[PDB]
Amino acid sequence: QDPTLAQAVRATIAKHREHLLEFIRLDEPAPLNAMTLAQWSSPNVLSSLLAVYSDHIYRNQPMMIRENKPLISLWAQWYIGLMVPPLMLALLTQEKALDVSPEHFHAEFHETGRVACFWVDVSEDKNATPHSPQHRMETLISQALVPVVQALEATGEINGKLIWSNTGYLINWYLTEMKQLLGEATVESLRHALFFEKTLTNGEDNPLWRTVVLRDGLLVRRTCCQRYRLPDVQQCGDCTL
Ligand code: FES
Repeated sequence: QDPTLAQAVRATIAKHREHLLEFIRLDEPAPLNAMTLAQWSSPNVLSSLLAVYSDHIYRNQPMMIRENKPLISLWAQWYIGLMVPPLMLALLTQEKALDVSPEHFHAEFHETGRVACFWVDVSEDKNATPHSPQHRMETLISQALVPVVQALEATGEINGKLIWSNTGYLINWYLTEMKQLLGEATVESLRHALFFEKTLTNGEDNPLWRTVVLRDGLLVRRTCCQRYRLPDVQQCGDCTL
């Protein structure tokens, strides 16, 4: 008997990046409290999640004026930082394409208000299985990540560009970390397409354009995630500063 897409993806990650399985569940039932983008993006629900995360980050600074912009940036770094790595691995090293529509992703949120684990109902994206690596990453961008940035941009407390900036850095970080796995051809192709092309293959704007730039012949982030502005949160080791 042949594996399901869920068992296939799960095997591929156990093979190459076993640690990523801590934050993703494939074709397992989601807990009651878990929510899809549609659910947690509701202004009342999302404002409650961010309130909890605010109290946590400022738990030792109840007098300090709070900066919602670096706060949401960090909340989103959690969300996108936990969701994307296993999806880059699945989409870039699987014959069949996993469907990444946000409605298949039930997010279980940590007690601190940030996301903790993603519970996925796995189905094939038969439209995107014939797609190359570039068009599979464009699909991740268009279907999985744009809705998320738009949900947070709707709070009126952060501009999308900062989130895209941190996402571009993240994606580039894992391409380099996965470079022996993916090969020089696919790495160079994706870097150019994702970071040095103003437009997507479908004409629309590429929101990852110039989120990483060339300085001394190596790819570094162009924009700071601003997490240093939060109390008891450390400046990133590869900050623009
Ligand atoms: S890049 Fe994170 S603090 Fe600057």
